[PDB]
This record gives sequence, C-alpha cells and structure tokens, in this order.
Amino acid sequence: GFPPGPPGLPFIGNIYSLAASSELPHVYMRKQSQVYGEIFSLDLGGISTVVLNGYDVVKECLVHQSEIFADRPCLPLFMKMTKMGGLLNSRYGRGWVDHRRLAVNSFRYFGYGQKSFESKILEETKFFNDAIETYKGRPFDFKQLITNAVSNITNLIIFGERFTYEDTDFQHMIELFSENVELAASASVFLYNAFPWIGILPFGKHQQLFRNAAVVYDFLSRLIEKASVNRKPQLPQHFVDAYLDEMDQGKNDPSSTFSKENLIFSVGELIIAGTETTTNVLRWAILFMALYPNIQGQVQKEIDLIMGPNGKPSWDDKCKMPYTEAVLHEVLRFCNIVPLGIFHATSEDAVVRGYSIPKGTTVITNLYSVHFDEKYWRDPEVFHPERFLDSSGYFAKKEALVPFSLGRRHCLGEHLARMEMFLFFTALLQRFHLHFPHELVPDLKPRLGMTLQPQPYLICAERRH
Ligand SMILES: OC[C@H]1O[C@@H]2O[C@H]3[C@H](O)[C@@H](O)[C@@H](O[C@H]4[C@H](O)[C@@H](O)[C@@H](O[C@H]5[C@H](O)[C@@H](O)[C@@H](O[C@H]6[C@H](O)[C@@H](O)[C@@H](O[C@H]7[C@H](O)[C@@H](O)[C@@H](O[C@H]8[C@H](O)[C@@H](O)[C@@H](O[C@H]1[C@H](O)[C@H]2O)O[C@@H]8CO)O[C@@H]7CO)O[C@@H]6CO)O[C@@H]5CO)O[C@@H]4CO)O[C@@H]3CO
Ligand code: HEM
Ligand SMILES: C=C1CC[C@H](O)C/C1=C/C=C1\CCC[C@]2(C)[C@@H]([C@H](C)/C=C/[C@H](C)C(C)C)CC[C@@H]12
Repeated sequence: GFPPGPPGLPFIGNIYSLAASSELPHVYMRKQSQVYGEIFSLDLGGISTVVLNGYDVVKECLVHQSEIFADRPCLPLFMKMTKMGGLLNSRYGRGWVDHRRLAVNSFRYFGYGQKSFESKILEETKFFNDAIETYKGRPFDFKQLITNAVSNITNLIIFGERFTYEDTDFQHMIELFSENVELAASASVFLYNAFPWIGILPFGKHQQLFRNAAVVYDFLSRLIEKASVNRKPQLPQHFVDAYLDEMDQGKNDPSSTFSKENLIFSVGELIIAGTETTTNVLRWAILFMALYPNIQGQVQKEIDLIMGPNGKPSWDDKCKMPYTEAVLHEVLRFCNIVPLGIFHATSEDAVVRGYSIPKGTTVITNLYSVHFDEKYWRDPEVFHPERFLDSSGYFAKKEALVPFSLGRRHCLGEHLARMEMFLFFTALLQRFHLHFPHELVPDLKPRLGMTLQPQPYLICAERRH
C-alpha cells in the first residue's frame, strides 16, 4: 500500500513533526528516511505526501517514470495564486507544454543563442563591480546589488532591457515576491493548505503572502503593458512580444492556453525563479570564499593564469578553469539553494518499489538528500571543491549532483544560470579580495524558505591590482 512514515498528531499530522523539530525540513526528512526508507510518507494536516530521498528513488520517479511524476500538487495556495496555469506550477499538460516551449525557445533566441549576449552579461558585471567599488572597502551587505545584477540578465530576455540600480520600484516588487518564496515554506502556509478556511483570519503570514501577491501581480501587468507598447506583430523583440504573437496565432483556437493572466504568471515565475536562486548561489559562494581565503586564493590564482588580471572574463575560459568550476558545483551540492525542489504530484496512480501512490499525491523530491547521499558522495557533510577534480586536475561531472532537478520539469534556466554564476563570480574575484569585517564570526545556518539563503552578512571588497 502507501509508503510508511513517522506519526504525528490527529488533524495536523506531521506539520507538528516538522514544526517541533530542531532541524530544517530537508534535514528532518533525510533523518526520517534512515528510519522508514528512501520513500516515506508525511501527512501534512490531511494532505497525503510522499518524500523521495537519495539519488536512486528520485531518478526512478522523475526520470524512469517521467510522465507520471511531472505534475504539480493542487494545493490551495497554488490554486489561489496561478490557478495551476502559467509555467512553474502549471498542471502537466498542453498549457505547460505551450508555455515551456515558448520560454525555452525565447531564452535561446533572445538570449544565449545570440553572439552579443555574453557581452551584455559582462556589461552587467561592470555595472555590478563599479557599484561594489563605491563603498571603498567599507563593510556592506551584497544582497541588493547581486539581486539587481542577476534580475537584469533575465529582464533583457523578457522585457528587452535592463533596469538601473536606482529603480527602487522594480526592486520593491522583487522584495515582496522574495518574501512570498520564503513565506511559502512557513508553518502558517502549510496549515493554510491543510485548512484553507484559515483565510477567514485577518492576521498571519498567509494574509501577508496574499497581499504581497496582489501588489506583485499589478506591478507585473504594468511592466508587461509598457514592454508591449512599441510591439511589431510577428517581429518580437523579447518574451513578452513573442507571447503576444502566440495569442494572436491562437485567436481562433478556443483551447489555446495563452492568455493575459498566463503571461503575468509565466513572466513572474521566470523572474523570481532566476533572481531568487542565482542570487543565493552567489551569496553563498561569497560567504564561503570570505570564510576560506585559501580557496578564494586558488580561484584567483586560476583567474590570473587564464584570464589575466585585466582580461575580460569569458564563458569559453570555463574549460581551462577546473578549480573555479569545482568551487561553484560544490556550493550547489553543499548549500542546496533549492533543497526540496518544487513540489511534484502524480498525474496518475503510480506504483514505485511496491508502494502505491494515488493520483494527485504531493511528491517532495529531497534534492538535499541526493547531494548528501553516502552511496554516491564521500563525507558529503564536508565542503570540499577538490571532490570535483579528477586525477589529472580537470573538473569531473557527477551523476548524483542535481541542483536543477531532473525529468520533465527540470530547470529551464540552467544554462543561463551557469553562465551568470561563472561570469559574475570570476569578474568579482578578478577585481576584489573579499573578507569579513574585523574577521567577524558569521552565521552559516540557512533561513527557512523554499530556497536556502544565508542570514544577512557584511563583506569588505578590496581592489586587488
Ligand atoms: O480586531 C479585533 C479582532 O479580534 C479577533 O482577532 C483575534 C485573532 O483571531 C487571534 O488569532 C489573535 O490575533 C493575534 C495574531 O494571531 C498575531 O499574529 C498578532 O498579529 C501580528 C501579526 O502576526 C502580523 O502579521 C501583524 O499583523 C498585521 C496583519 O497581518 C495585516 O494583515 C494587517 O492587519 C489589518 C487588516 O488588514 C484589517 O483586517 C484590519 O483588521 C480588522 C479585521 O478585519 C477584523 O476582523 C477585526 O479583527 C478582529 C477579528 O475579527 C477577530 O478574529 O478588526 C480589525 C481592526 O483592527 O486592520 C488590521 C490591523 O493593521 O496589519 C497587521 C499589523 O499588526 O502584526 C501583528 C502584531 O500583533 O497578534 C494578535 C493579537 O491580537 O487575537 C485577535 C484579537 O486580539
Ligand atoms: C542557480 C540557479 C538555479 C537553480 C539552482 C535552479 C533550480 C531549479 C529547480 C531545483 C527546479 C525544480 C524543477 C522540478 O520541478 O523538479 C527549477 C525549476 C524551474 N526553474 Fe530554475 N534554478 C536556477 C535558475 C533559474 C533561472 C535563472 C530561471 C529563469 C530565468 C529558472 C527557471 C525555472 C523554471 C521556469 C522552472 C519550472 C520549470 C517547469 O515547471 O517546467 N531557474 N529550478
Ligand atoms: C506567479 C505569481 C506572480 C503574480 C502573483 O503575485 C501570483 C504569483 C505567485 C508566485 C509565488 C507565490 C507562492 C510561492 C511560489 C509559487 C514559489 C514556489 C514555492 C517555488 C519556489 C522555487 C524554489 C523557485 C523560487 C526556484 C515561486 C512562485 C511563488
């Protein structure tokens, strides 16, 4: 029958278990998998859920049974936000196919498929490093600047332009949207999805989320209107124009899935997916480089050898920079920016390893448990970039590294994120030495959210050459 799992209280089930725990949810789930096995169940206030732990079960579900596990759960929060339309939380089906295909094609065509695109990223690193330089080595929080810089890469693809670092209205929208990604992980929202009548209560994190989402929605529709002003039909300049072309071609198809709503949802999703995740990867990398100056120095040694101290970083340099690549992958493995992926659901009744999983069951992919899977990793609890180097000193790709997930829903933005991570990291470490103020003791415990981000920390960036 159904997979077994820990017991919890009546009504609220394992929401109590997760909330009472001293461990963050993904850690709690990995430990429970040592007791009940690789696939176990949680009851989240009456919502029946299975958790997939370790490389093998995750791959068996997302890859071997790719169609069956490619759906999204109809949680009240998600139904309320996007009606299971758009792209990121779209039901597995025609609408998802339509939006996925459009987004994938737009990212190549308006983005990295064009010769001039990398130079637009480099211009962003220059805007970004110049802003860092203005602090003149005094301690500050990088979060805002990194967020601006990274969101701008996708802005180019979506809106056809970057926005300046004085655009406080755009930055405010992103701040509320990011708050929502964090609130989505709270006990308040787990309880809301279990007992949606809690919406009657006016105070709480659930009302903070709903209010933020209304503000963000309006802002996004106004950005999309402005980006469509000078549109030339069938000659799109960006994802918005391309979306509008699609709506025109499907005007007489009534089952066409493209819509004004779905444009706002899919745009919002593309914006927050990229901005939240890539930002946090860089924020974790900087923390660990300041923490471990010998590792920071090896990276800088390699930059100087390959790029030179004044040469412009290029994506083609990556294959000559194995240690830089090792460090970036080890930040992804170790820091787990998306620890529990995005929740899946079964699109039909499933059988996995003898256990029955009924249609619509929520499926949590514990990606953290894959990256700490001792069948595949030696001492996964240790941060060790050199685990990614082969006996000739070259970067070695590992099957059980899946920070972008696997299967049908695997990260659409992976290639772009990898370019951004590499070019921003190297441009930054080429120009500055990074360390903490007064060598101060920084906190490395992540915040609770749907992504893992560090607590606020100051860093001193000092010009090198
Ligand atoms: O006003 C009397 C009120 O009585 C009943 O409510 C009780 C409730 O059921 C209990 O749970 C408890 O409430 C405590 C609550 O659980 C705590 O979370 C807390 O609140 C903090 C929040 O955590 C934090 O988010 C923030 O609160 C902000 C809200 O999130 C935000 O939405 C906004 O709230 C405003 C609302 O937009 C607006 O509705 C208006 O509120 C009126 C209500 O519409 C109306 O129902 C009635 O409230 C009754 C209610 O019916 C009973 O269930 O009158 C309200 C007029 O005041 O205005 C809101 C105020 O801004 O802004 C807030 C900013 O605070 O911060 C708080 C910090 O405390 O503490 C609660 C302790 O009370 O008890 C209450 C009654 O005591
Ligand atoms: C370090 C950077 C990033 C990481 C680690 C990351 C990770 C992930 C993960 C784990 C998923 C879950 C897929 C699943 O459901 O199993 C995902 C989905 C997704 N990501 Fe990313 N991501 C990154 C950057 C980006 C960027 C920059 C964009 C867009 C500009 C993006 C767009 C998306 C979209 C649209 C989905 C949902 C796709 C679908 O449902 O079909 N991601 N990502
Ligand atoms: C799609 C939108 C934009 C317009 C409106 O505000 C409604 C809306 C909400 C989006 C949300 C709110 C809930 C939490 C969502 C679903 C996030 C979910 C939990 C996914 C998070 C993963 C980890 C991403 C960030 C990589 C992404 C989009 C967020």
